[PDB]
Amino acid sequence: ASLTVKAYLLGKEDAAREIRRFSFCCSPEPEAEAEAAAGPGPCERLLSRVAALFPALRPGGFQAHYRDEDGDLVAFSSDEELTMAMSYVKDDIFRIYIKEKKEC
Amino acid sequence: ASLTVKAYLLGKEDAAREIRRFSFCCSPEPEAEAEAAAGPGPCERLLSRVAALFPALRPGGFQAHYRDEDGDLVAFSSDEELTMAMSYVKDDIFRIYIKEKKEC
Amino acid sequence: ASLTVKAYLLGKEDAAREIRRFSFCCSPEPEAEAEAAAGPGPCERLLSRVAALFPALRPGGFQAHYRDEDGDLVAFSSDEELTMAMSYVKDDIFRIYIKEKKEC
Amino acid sequence: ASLTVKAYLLGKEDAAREIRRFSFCCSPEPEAEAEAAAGPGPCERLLSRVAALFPALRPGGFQAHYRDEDGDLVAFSSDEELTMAMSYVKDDIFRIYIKEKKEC
Amino acid sequence: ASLTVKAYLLGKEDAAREIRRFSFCCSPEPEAEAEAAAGPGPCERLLSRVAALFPALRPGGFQAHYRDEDGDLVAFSSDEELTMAMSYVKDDIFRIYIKEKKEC
Amino acid sequence: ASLTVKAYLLGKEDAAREIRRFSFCCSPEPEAEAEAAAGPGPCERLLSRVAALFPALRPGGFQAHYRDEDGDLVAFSSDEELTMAMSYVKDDIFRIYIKEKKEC
Amino acid sequence: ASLTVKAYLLGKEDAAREIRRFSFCCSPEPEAEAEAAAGPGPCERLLSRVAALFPALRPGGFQAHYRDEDGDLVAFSSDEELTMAMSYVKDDIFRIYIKEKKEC
Amino acid sequence: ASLTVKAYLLGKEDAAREIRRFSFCCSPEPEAEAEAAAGPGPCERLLSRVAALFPALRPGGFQAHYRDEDGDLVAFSSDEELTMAMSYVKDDIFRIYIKEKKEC
Repeated sequence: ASLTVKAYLLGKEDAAREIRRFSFCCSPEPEAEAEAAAGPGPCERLLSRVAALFPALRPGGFQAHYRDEDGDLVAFSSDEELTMAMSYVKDDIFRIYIKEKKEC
Repeated sequence: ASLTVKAYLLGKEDAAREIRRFSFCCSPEPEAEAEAAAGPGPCERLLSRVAALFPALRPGGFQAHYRDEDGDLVAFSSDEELTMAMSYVKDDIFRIYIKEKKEC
Repeated sequence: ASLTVKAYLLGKEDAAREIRRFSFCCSPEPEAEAEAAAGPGPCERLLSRVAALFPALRPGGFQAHYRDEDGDLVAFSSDEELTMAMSYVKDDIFRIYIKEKKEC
Repeated sequence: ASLTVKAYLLGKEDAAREIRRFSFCCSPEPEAEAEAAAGPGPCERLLSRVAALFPALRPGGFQAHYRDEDGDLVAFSSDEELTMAMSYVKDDIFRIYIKEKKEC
Repeated sequence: ASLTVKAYLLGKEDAAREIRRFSFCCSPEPEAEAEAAAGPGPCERLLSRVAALFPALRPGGFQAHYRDEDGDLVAFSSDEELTMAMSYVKDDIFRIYIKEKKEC
Repeated sequence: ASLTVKAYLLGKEDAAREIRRFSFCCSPEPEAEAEAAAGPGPCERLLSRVAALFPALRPGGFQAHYRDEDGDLVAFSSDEELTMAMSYVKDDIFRIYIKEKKEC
Repeated sequence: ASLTVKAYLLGKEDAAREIRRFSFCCSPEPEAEAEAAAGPGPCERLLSRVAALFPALRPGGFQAHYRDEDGDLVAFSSDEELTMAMSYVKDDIFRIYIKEKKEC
Repeated sequence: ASLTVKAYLLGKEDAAREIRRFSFCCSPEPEAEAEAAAGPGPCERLLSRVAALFPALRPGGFQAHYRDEDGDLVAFSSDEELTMAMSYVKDDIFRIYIKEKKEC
């Protein structure tokens, strides 16, 4: 399941500041034997890869979102919630919206 | 009865600060034999799950609401009152409005 | 006679602080034999149920009101006066206005 | 694989200020023995050549982009991302869009 | 079940031309023995009474409506559909909207 | 599965001429023994009921539609296609759009 | 591979006259043993299903198209050409455009 | 060298009547040993494949063209002239223009 993720980085008034467009492999998985318990999570591997590409942000300091049917930026941080996020993929493009974690 | 709950977290002037959108299983219930008296309540399981998702709040310190026909944020804390709250579900989306418990 | 009571709790400048919206069963009554003299009163059962729902008030320390045709908050504490209060029900919603009993 | 790169240098309101049009040799490679580990990268050789031609910019201080199917200026800085950039070549012209790195 | 019917007679651009406000006795019924099969229908008695009051219309030549939650003038002509019309009564006022049957 | 069908009857420029709003029982079914092969179809029972309510149309001479995500009036006449029509129900309201079968 | 086909039927000035929206199973295939040579073709099964749904056309008398990147209605009739047609699927919707075979 | 050929079939006033868009393998060639003298020619294989796809024409009765820099439909029938035709390929699309051979 080759899945393209188009990571929007949002700015001041929720206008996009930098777009990245990488590829992601959620349903694919490594070798079918346990070298660990079971890897990282599918949302933990996503946020580890969004943090690796953008130079403008550091890992652990950003909140990834998506747009639902109402147009609202629904956040996601879990991997049982990333599966609800990915039911909104249009063609193969999973558009996420990155916002940084400021003061309050 | 798969039931989607869209938890709005309200801010200063009752504007939404963070939206979460999980799923909830009120009318479904576990195995039909008593390992306890009867579980937690259907409102106790709801507020235990709203507190588990949001990192910005801690359990026991938030008041969940809903909008009635007048547009007012009617609160609910009981499970005989959650059944009156859930007669306002539109499609399958049960929109609740979370407010934190401050000083006075 | 299923009758919905929307209990407004008034605040500083008679602005509503918490709304509750329960259901009430005035004209319905229990089994048609005397286990007591005749229960509590229909206003005594109302004020016992308004005190049970709100955590912010304690029983015996609040004055329930209603709005008449002039817009004035007419109080009621009797059960021969609750019958005059309930001649202002609009659809099935009996809006009462709760005020607490302070110093003077 | 002779590949023409048409380097647009963008200005104030993303209008082109200077166009350069050089040639690039991504899939071609030098002698088939290791005088080093493996050269520079195919994106490192591209940005070293865009910086060599334009007198108006200095190396390390510009962000190269491309247009995707949505019309958005998707940036690229990696060489596993330059391979996704180059799947948008039209005839043999790989149009990149240069933007300088200002204050914030 | 005393039920007030406020019959709006609509005009050119669906503006009310004459309002009548009578009373109606749907759930009440005559003597509990069959002098006929079972009377007229509860919608047949309604349209026979709307035609009796208005001098501007003649029976069989008008279409009675109601407003649903969307604001649309939903028509009704059956008595299994009048029961769905009467689930929109607000206090005890059942507002119907009369339109005459013209050419096409 | 109580399911409300709001039958729009379209006019000249696809503007609604008469709206009907009945109820429909697709997934419910009669007694669990065969008095026939298996009844009519779930789309055959729907179009038999839309034709029964509207006086302005006669059975066999109308095409029922629905709106998909693109806003287009997708027609349906089969009962393996009515199941795809009914995946667009919003709350419990299944809005169909009736058009009559004219010359060409 | 569940694949939705949205069959536009074109009219006089290539404006759509009737839209159908069925589902298609190209890459899925029946039991893995030969009851025949190898079924019909994947384009022969498509045109047999488009002809089965539309009442306005008869099989063998219509030309199915698709839109390429230029906006042109490229026809297809082969099954080595249907595989080039299906590289333009957007989400899972394979929009074909039906035109009938008239005089000349 | 995968090469896409978009075969326009021209009509009365040189307006396109049917477009076909197949793929062609000019510079690729079969096994590197002589089962014949040397196959057909690269223009003979092209015109044998254009005649195989279009049902509206028969082989030997059509003239394939291309557009040069002046906008003129330059014909080609040789395979030392097809190599001059294919120096006008834009991305990988080799647009030819088919005209049938009528009376005079």
